[PDB]
Amino acid sequence: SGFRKMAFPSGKVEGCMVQVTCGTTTLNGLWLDDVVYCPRHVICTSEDMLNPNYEDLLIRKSNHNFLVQAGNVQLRVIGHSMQNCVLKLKVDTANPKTPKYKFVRIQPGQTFSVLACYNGSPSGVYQCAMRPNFTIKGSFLNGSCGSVGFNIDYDCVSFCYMHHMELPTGVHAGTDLEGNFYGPFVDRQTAQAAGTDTTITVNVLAWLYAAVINGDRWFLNRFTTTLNDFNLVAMKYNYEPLTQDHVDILGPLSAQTGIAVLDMCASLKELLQNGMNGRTILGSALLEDEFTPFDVVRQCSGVT
Amino acid sequence: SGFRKMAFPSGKVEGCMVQVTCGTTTLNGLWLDDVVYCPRHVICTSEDMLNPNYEDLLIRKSNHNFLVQAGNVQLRVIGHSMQNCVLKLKVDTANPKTPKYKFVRIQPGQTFSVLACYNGSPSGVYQCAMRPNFTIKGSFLNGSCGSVGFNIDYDCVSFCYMHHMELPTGVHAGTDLEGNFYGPFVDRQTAQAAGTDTTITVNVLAWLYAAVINGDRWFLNRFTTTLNDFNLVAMKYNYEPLTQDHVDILGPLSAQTGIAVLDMCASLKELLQNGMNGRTILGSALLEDEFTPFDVVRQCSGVT
Ligand SMILES: Cc1ccncc1-n1ccn(-c2cccc(Cl)c2)c1=O
Ligand SMILES: Cc1ccncc1-n1ccn(-c2cccc(Cl)c2)c1=O
Repeated sequence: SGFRKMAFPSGKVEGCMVQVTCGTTTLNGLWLDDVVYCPRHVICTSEDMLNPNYEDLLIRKSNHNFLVQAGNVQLRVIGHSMQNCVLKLKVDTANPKTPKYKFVRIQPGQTFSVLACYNGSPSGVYQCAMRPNFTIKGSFLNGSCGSVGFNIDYDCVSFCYMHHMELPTGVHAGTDLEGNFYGPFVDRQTAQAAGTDTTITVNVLAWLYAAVINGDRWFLNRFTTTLNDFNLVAMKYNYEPLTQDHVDILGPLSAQTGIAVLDMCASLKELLQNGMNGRTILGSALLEDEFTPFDVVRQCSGVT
Repeated sequence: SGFRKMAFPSGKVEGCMVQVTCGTTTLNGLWLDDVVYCPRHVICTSEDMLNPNYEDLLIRKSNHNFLVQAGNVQLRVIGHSMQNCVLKLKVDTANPKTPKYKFVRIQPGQTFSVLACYNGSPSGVYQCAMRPNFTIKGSFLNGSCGSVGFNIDYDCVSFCYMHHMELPTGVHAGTDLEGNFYGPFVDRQTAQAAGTDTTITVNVLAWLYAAVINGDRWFLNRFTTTLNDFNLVAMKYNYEPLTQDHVDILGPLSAQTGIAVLDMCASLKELLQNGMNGRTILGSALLEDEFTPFDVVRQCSGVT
């Protein structure tokens, strides 16, 4: 019993972190096999931050200008290339600690763990969701660029995020491991609209099922609703519209608890319309949307 | 910017986790040097759970009855001893992945990371506080016993907790690494009073400083208070009395923000008396007490 915002064990990712320095900028890199991946803005100086011409900036750099250090040992760079917003530095040594891994592009509403790093050294690990507007609400300071987000399925690490930027609003933006930004963002020091965010409805319902499993049940009521009626409420409260695909993904939780998905939607409708009345659910005084239905099943069943 | 409930990177601890089986019970062990530490209740069966005679139960076991497996490899047990509520199994091989470590007894109100494990395999990592009543509100299922809590200072892991029990109330209890329970608990399947808990005042103040540093400032007011006046409010709201020692530990945060500790106490007094009025602080709709002043400084300065 108990339900916590749990991150994946970070060990397999810690063994991939390196420091990358180019000129006067230092950030983190991810060393997998004989390639080090890092944000391309490592080649920038302050003057070329408002609108860097990355192609021109990279043309002034040679393999020997990319200083890559894995703890105390220096890696020899034998190639460099830019793919979208990431640099790929080919090194002469494959990382002996490379885990089984994949590069994935996650969907908005999905969750992942972040290993925050500075100077190639791990600082901490936390779980978060990719917002529907493709930003993340992380904890990142200057020097954290190149820190990565990931999920782990048994012995395989699926890398889904690399940190690049803090928007002027204090929220974070980054790319997949092929250097493609999530959302409309560009790697420039400019104000950029993130767009309307919404609450991840399917996740809030999953967390309400986690609450019932762990004994917080005060929010269960005598009511039911329909997808149409619930979606009118979701529209009013800036929640993502619930679809049959979301209802289907909540199937295992509905089967485990015996609470029909539309019945849980009626409880969520009442909490949206009436608030929590000074009460808490799983130690939270707001409706939590950073646990997917898969997260709830995993945590409630002890998957390792 | 951004503030998250961050856990320490778990890698150094993952390399110490082993599975321990005795008879029909399997739980986790911590392999440091040539010793494996695990909860002594691994030697129990269901019949002897209400009140086990651990001395008698252990007398029926020999070194060869303790099956210790580190991933796929079996460790040879050459000795066994019970120290308080923990068993120490001496093995013939020192763990090659033993980090620099210490065993510490943490104080109530201090925080630590937990690496939840099942069958010797890491499942997830989360940060929590040792409650003032010496319980933890964790996320643990059957099989998680032997999972440990720790802090990391550079390359040294300070192990402070080993999980033993879930009380009938769903909260958790465990020991230091010498097998001494935190709190009044005993390792028996019996209802046990945990005692009145309180909110960790110094931590809530630290988190309010973290909020101001990250831009959430709506709760700052034109008022001040005294330790005496604030403590009358803390008494009414079941908060720990604030002392000069707590004020002194908040010194760095008060210096960084320019907000006098008693001025922040006046903001906390107003939030206690008036509530949040439907607003949030660092994404929370309640007053958070799981960040120590040290945690706030570390996260706000990027310590690795
Ligand atoms: C200062 C900071 C804090 C947290 N995460 C990231 C940062 N951070 C460090 C550099 N950049 C940056 C901003 C815009 C464009 C480009 Cl190419 C880089 C940034 O946002
Ligand atoms: C079932 C469970 C779930 C989460 N954490 C722990 C457990 N859990 C597994 C065994 N015990 C136990 C209870 C009382 C006394 C003793 Cl010696 C052992 C327990 O509490």
